[PDB]
Amino acid sequence: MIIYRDLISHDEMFSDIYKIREIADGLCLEVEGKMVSGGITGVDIVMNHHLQETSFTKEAYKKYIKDYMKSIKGKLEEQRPERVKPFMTGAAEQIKHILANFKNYQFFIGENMNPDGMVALLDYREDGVTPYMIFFKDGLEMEKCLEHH
Amino acid sequence: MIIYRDLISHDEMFSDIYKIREIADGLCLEVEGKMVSGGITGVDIVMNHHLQETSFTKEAYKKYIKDYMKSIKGKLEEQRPERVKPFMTGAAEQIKHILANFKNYQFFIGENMNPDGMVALLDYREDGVTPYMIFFKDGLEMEKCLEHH
Repeated sequence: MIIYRDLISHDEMFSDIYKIREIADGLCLEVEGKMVSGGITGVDIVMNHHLQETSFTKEAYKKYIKDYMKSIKGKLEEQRPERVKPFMTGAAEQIKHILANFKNYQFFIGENMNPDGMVALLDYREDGVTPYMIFFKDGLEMEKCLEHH
Repeated sequence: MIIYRDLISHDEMFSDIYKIREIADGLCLEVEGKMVSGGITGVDIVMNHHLQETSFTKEAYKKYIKDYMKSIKGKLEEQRPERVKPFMTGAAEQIKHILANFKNYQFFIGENMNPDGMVALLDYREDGVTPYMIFFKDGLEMEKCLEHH
């Protein structure tokens, strides 16, 4: 299995039990979930990794995402400088889209709700039933769990 | 995350995203799943780890489980001899129950369908909707995936 963790908060965000693909020129990972009927109707990604639904006002989100982008920029400068300009430019466009469509998404954070961690988006496919979630790829750290005996 | 793999086949059987408890005096792990409606109705454990439904006749199963018990006994003799008698005695009782209730379970094997690997059982809770699966604990190997940076 491969575990995808929030770079900043260390919370596990998802794993490769889901269909995953890169979107937005490598800026984002799209993670397709399943609707669960057993117990309480919900999105398996959210239940499985204990993601917490969150809310905020646009002014709060603007303050948060500016600091988040700074944190990721500093990590990319230190470790992968070739990603700094694509991330800053691509993320700015994604963030403008989010703010223009703000009431149309649900927002989730890792189980431990660290304010400096990543906020992920939940949307549904055009079939109205299939959920999927969007994450900043530069804000994730992979752990490969392949029988490190 | 913690990954539970078939000792013998190496296939991943489940992980600790599910509710897990020990049953039958430590002989078995019980793994509670969720029903999934998105796409094709099924049990998330089965879909997530690509478990394969299997069938057989009682005579085939009797031949298989006798060899499987031998394989696990040999592993316990070599590595955990204090488990040999509890496993052989406890498994014999579980197997008699399975054979007496043979048409009432669904049987699953790991993704790669190794004939020497573990066969897991799928049942439903008394609510008729909540699935759960039963595995021999002595036939599993844990991998702890906890940020081995």
